[PDB]
Amino acid sequence: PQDLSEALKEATKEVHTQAENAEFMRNFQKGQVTRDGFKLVMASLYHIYVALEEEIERNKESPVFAPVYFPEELHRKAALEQDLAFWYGPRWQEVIPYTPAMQRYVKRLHEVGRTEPELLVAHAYTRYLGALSGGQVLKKIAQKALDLPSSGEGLAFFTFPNIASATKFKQLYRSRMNSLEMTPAVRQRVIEEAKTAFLLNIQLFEELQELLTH
Ligand code: HEM
Repeated sequence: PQDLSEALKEATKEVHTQAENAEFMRNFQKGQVTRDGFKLVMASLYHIYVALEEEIERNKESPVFAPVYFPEELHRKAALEQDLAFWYGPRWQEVIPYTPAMQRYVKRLHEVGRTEPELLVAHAYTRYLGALSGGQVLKKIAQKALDLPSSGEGLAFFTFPNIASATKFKQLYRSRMNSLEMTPAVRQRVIEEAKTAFLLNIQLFEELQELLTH
């Protein structure tokens, strides 16, 4: 399509469904998520967002990313740190897993941020817009399956405190993406990078499912 935002949505519709169809995610949607499974997901998110946000900070002034730089509204690292301390305890940093599939994703994020910054928007799009769109759905399913105590911690990741209206912000974020100027060749690679992001997620889901079925 014309607008990059619409192009991305349309181009990733298929892989998004593939993600929804992933065995690990099928069970999650069926409400069959376990505490051990959720912990692995949260650990994965921590590594992914740490890498993504390190690269965003590196390229925040670049014309290829500046337009979609919203640190206060979107940063998730601090929220995940809070959540992991709850899920894995005070020594979470020493015990959280960092698996090969998580590493593959992190490696690509750093590769992009350091050598193909123009493609970082694809990763920011897939992570942030995804979390902002289906985050509520996924969160509701989680808490109603995890039967968490009432300790007031563990799911901060699912709440963006600095965004008053998700609908308003999503429109703003899409507008900024559409403001980005890139050659057709680059735009093609951004679209492809977005699909790659989903694929990295899917391979991660396959790995986590394998680790949990022993
Ligand atoms: C358990 C599986 C998942 C569910 C149930 C889910 C659910 C949703 C929902 C309800 C939407 C809103 C669609 C709309 O705006 O009308 C959405 C959008 C989106 N999701 Fe997911 N999602 C899942 C997994 C993922 C994954 C793995 C990623 C990231 C790799 C992701 C990335 C996105 C993106 C980028 C959008 C934004 C679409 C747009 O451009 O408007 N989702 N998701």
